[PDB]
Amino acid sequence: HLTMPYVMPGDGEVVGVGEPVAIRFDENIADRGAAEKAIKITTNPPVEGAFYWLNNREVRWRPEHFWKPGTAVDVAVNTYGVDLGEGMFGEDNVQTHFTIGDEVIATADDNTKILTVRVNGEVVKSMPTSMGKDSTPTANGIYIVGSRYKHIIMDSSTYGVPVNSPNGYRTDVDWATQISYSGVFVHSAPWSVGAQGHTNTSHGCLNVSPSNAQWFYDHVKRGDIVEVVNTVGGTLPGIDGLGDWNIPWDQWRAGNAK
Repeated sequence: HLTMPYVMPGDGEVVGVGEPVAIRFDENIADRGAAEKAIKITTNPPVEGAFYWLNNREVRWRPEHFWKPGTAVDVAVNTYGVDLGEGMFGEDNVQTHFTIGDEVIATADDNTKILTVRVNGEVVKSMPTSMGKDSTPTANGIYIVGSRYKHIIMDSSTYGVPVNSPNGYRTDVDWATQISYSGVFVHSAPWSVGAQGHTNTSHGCLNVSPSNAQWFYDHVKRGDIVEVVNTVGGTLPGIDGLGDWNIPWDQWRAGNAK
């Protein structure tokens, strides 16, 4: 009858200007209202924010606009003794403190096939890219940078596409930075260096050169932003997991506490 909340980002972490507060419970939350009420978020400098639920176990909090660099955020999840619906109570209280680093926004424009990385508004890298081919396009929208891996395999069956099927793959990649839960990454793609900056050839991933992918791995952090524009795809869903900013503020603010 007890649920434990888990908070992200981590205590003491430095994250980019797109990082939402995430509170995930290990059980379904029958009373979203009570859960929201038990969560106290303080910012310095102070900024307005609001809760939106991604699913029945995880709520997000963010401002209307990207964080200001240098902002300190304090999260207190006070669920001990709170009925979070239908006799489910907090196992414990949780606190986290984190801070916002530099503004890092990397824009991938399908018209130019360049991923340009801007730090506090200035261009620091211009990276030729090859994005999703027309039949398997990269969605447009604002993606929040998640985890990074020096080497992993991306396997399409994770996303319900069989490896043996036309859009299927089971691909070893170096220097992979995850930017959607739907399985978009920025990663090293020696195999598309010819096409980078010219033609889209991937299943959705942002292919860049090995040196550029390594740079991105080394310099871009959780919470930084990749914005994709002008592709033939749709828009990354607001409830992707890293797609929070694609929900307009009016709708986000209104919430879904129901």
